Amino acid sequence: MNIFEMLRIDEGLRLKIYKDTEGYYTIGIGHLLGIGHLLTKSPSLNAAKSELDKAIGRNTNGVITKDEAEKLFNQDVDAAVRGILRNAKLKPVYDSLDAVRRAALINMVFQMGETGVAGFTNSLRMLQQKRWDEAAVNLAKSRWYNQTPNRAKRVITTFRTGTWDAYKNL
Repeated sequence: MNIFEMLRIDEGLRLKIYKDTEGYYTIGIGHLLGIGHLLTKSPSLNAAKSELDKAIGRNTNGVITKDEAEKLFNQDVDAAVRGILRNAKLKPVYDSLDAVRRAALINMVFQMGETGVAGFTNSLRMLQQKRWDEAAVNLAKSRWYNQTPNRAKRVITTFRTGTWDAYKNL
């Protein structure tokens, strides 16, 4: 399996462009549209679907497919990797983590941004030392584990086992 199925379950693949509440167009897996020349609002549905169209290469009026949504995640997935690598706190940890454990990380990043993750200081210090079990335990004494227990459990199982067990049937 991969990170894409992972996040799909952990957040969700929306197939139809929905103009966020605050002011913003998302689609697929939280892939917003409009990020450009450092200005975040698309200025409409119509540039919304065009930017979207271009990405893809077809005339979706604001509707793509799951595969379509996938060739964007991985694109955002790499995009993220690019921010961590610039981040002195996460990078050293991320370097050492094996693929599965990387995804696990990347996963918290999609959910709370590099600072949030960068806040789990010793939990981080643990995964770098490869004291899985403890990192785990440590990760669950957070508001996070509490804010969202289910998603938290999965990610932490993934971090602790480095295997994909948690998603075995979703």
